[PDB]
Amino acid sequence: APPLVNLAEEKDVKVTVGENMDLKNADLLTDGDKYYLQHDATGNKEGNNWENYQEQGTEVTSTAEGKNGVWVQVDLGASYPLEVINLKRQVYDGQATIGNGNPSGQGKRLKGTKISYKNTAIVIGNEEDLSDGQIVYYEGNPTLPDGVKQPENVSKPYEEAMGGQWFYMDYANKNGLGATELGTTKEARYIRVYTENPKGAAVKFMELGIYGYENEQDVQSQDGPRRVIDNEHPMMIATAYSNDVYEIGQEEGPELQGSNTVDGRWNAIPDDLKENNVLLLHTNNLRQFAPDHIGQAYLQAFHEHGLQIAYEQGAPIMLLGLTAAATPENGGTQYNITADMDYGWLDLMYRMYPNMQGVFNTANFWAGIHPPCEGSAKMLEIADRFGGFFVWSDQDHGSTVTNIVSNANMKKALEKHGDAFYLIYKNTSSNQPDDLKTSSFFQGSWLAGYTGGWGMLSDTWAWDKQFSKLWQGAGSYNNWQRLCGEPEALLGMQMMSTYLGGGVIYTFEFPEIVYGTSNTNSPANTHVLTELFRYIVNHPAPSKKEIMEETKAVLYGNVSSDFYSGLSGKPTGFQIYETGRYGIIPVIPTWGTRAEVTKKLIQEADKLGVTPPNVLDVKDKNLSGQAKQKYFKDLYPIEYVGNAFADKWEGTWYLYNNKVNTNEKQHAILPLEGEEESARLKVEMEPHEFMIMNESGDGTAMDITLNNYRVNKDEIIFDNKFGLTWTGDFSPGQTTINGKLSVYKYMDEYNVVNAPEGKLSPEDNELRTTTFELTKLAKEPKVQVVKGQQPDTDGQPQYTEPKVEFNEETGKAVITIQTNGWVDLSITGLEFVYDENAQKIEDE
Ligand SMILES: CC(=O)N[C@@H]1[C@@H](O)[C@H](O[C@@H]2O[C@H](CO)[C@H](O)[C@H](O[C@H]3O[C@H](CO)[C@H](O)[C@H](O)[C@H]3NC(C)=O)[C@H]2O[C@@H]2O[C@@H](C)[C@@H](O)[C@@H](O)[C@@H]2O)[C@@H](CO)O[C@H]1O
Ligand SMILES: CC(=O)N[C@@H]1[C@@H](O)[C@H](O[C@@H]2O[C@H](CO)[C@H](O)[C@H](O[C@H]3O[C@H](CO)[C@H](O)[C@H](O)[C@H]3NC(C)=O)[C@H]2O[C@@H]2O[C@@H](C)[C@@H](O)[C@@H](O)[C@@H]2O)[C@@H](CO)O[C@H]1O
Ligand SMILES: [Ca+2]
Ligand SMILES: [Mg+2]
Repeated sequence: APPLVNLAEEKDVKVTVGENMDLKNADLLTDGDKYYLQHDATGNKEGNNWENYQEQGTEVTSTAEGKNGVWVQVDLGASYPLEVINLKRQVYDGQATIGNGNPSGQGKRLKGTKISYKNTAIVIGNEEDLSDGQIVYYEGNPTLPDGVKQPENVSKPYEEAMGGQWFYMDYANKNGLGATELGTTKEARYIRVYTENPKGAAVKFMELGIYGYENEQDVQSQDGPRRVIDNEHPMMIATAYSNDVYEIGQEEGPELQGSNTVDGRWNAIPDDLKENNVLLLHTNNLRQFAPDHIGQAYLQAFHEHGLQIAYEQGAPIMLLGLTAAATPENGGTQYNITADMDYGWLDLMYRMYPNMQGVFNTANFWAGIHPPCEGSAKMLEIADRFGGFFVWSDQDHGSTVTNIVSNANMKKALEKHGDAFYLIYKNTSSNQPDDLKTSSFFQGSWLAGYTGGWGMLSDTWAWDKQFSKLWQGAGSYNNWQRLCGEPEALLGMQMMSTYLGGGVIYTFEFPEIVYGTSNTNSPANTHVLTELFRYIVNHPAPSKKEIMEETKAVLYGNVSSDFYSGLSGKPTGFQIYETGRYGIIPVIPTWGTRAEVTKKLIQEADKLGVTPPNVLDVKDKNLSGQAKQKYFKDLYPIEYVGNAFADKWEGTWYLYNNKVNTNEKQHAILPLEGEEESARLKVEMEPHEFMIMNESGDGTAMDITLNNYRVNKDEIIFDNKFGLTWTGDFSPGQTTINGKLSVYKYMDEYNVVNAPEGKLSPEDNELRTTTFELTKLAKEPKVQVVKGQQPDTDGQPQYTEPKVEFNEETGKAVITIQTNGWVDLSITGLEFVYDENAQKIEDE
């Protein structure tokens, strides 16, 4: 029970009207129903047809000749601090037709004649006759109570809307229509609404919501940001997709994909990671294509129910604000019930639910550009007003940011609210090599100060575009099979590369694979995401200052996808690098001209007390095919030798094998700390492995964490040994397509961490070799397993004990270990001696 309530619903209200007015169905004014849906139990269809919009409400009819104006008054029974009023009257003159929307033949929109009421006013006070009345809203010339002055500024009529109209307690803020700071209240017992129907003596009041507090003590206040998102406070987002089943009034919380629940997903998060996690409520295909009355009812009911369950658990929430250009803005689609968003309702969710933090936008521009920018500009302002945030997820082929800023309203909203705005990549279209350019754009936007930060959405749909079985191409498998195919450790490699670039947001799909089903944690979540995210929570990423200090070159403009080849790495579609030598290579998109972006970057650098990096156009002669390698190699000295990825950040080495689906060993030769500069570690790894190494500093010891967790899908998914149905079709009496049910069944029965009787432990028992060669040493060093991933219930080990071989002649120690999972090693008793033959750390 949060402190802001609908007092009109909560209290035993009394409804009255004036002299020469008749009142019918007073109870409907405060019943919490704006839509009067009748077929919730059958998906809001009568047979195969969406239910018609039937407007019910409190009818007030003037019986005075020559005076069609009426009023209705609610007595809350006592005085309460009021913050928001929601007024809805009959929207349509006659009936709405369920008409064609966008796309044609699929999307439904109401069409008909909307009413523009006139002589509307809202007056509140503590006297039953409102002799002490305070004007909340005033349009036209309705006669106010004796003692109440006319306002100097009077409003003009508006068109009645599906969600009603929203009023606040500051008459100076757009004549009462302007959203106030949290906790802006006026005390009142009595709320009177004047209205004249342009046609006739009767007004139908569908709903009057009166939001306020039990007492002054409960009144809320804006107390800085709801969340900090930065290197010291990173954020993991998990998508909570509706399973597309919901009935207004249901007692149980909204069902999510894969038998998950909002509270169940929250309680699955390890306690020490909960403060760095959020849940994203996603309407998915819930009431997809529905006309306005059904779409808005379900968008609100689904999100409110989720928010309430999250509030009880202390779980912070983001809502999906916009996908597939499904916005109420002119030209929007109805691909999602986000098409029925009421900005006044979104404002109310921030006031009502202190755990409401953010809005998410993804995958719009395929379906339209300007309408989703118009919507995003409004929702970014709302989020920032309440100290919340806005996350935009997309891959940038070159036009994504340019499109965002091509919209005048979105450009202006970013100028004012940019610190609450975050861009994260989205590698779904892994076959288009824009992964590395997107990271550059999003890092550059943050670095120059256009945005609050950047991060990642790694999507296992990326596997589907290229690969199936381990080491193999996509072949002719069903896409739902290929979705299950991605190596778990590869998600950690992506998380490590985003971390090293000062990324602060981490998200993964498909959620039922990467996070889990049935309110359990998946193998990916248990053995990779929670393990590395804990590291990232406890070891801050580079700050903006730390990235700016280490950045020698910032690029401007539409960088070529393949620019990264010969520098940081060939774009794979999987958001990983061949080397950390050059970092991400920030590229500022066309937020402004090159000169404008340069002034912005210099001001940002100056605020941080750092030398501004040089800004080069992507077309600069230094950045040509033939010149870029010498140019970058001269700016950034080599830190290690080899074809594996390595980067040294804050005295720690970060490595991985960078082969996505080719079985090749790679190595990194690292110059080691301590008095003996000739000291070397050669690490050699097979694919799907990342490593964190932290030297004692004096040359005697090092700690190494490696993680190469990988489940084998070849037999259970691709050979389909359990005969799952992998198709995009529905079976009779199912609301979910067979391929998706097959993903859930795989995660529920065949791929279970700590598998109970009758379920299968993960196929993760085939081990792979890591070797460490240390030169040149006086004697054999000591290696031990400080801690290692333990068996599943099948009792099979995830690692073997490390073996050490020391050649006393060459002074080379070789440490060998076999793993599938994580191990923490400690190497001690190192005595390095001068090695005239040590690998030189220099370019070829
Ligand atoms: C032109 C183009 O291709 N546009 C891109 C879309 O195709 C992307 O949509 C996703 O496509 C997936 C296949 O690659 C898949 O169909 C997915 O829907 C299915 O999976 C999601 C989870 O990822 C949900 O479980 C859905 O319910 C499920 N569909 C069904 C019918 O069961 C698509 O993604 C969803 O739809 C888009 C529009 C967004 O709302 C996403 O957040 C959804 O998850 C799209 C996503 O990256 O990118 C476009 O550019
Ligand atoms: C008595 C007898 O012959 N024992 C058998 C073992 O030798 C088998 O182990 C595999 O042997 C292969 C050579 O004959 C090979 O070394 C293989 O490891 C290599 O391939 C795996 C494939 O994933 C990994 O890539 C390893 O990293 C790679 N090794 C190197 C040095 O690059 C061996 O399999 C591994 O080692 C065994 C002991 C187990 O730990 C497996 O989980 C590992 O994959 C063994 C399996 O075929 O069968 C015995 O009967
Ligand atoms: Ca195992
Ligand atoms: Mg009602």
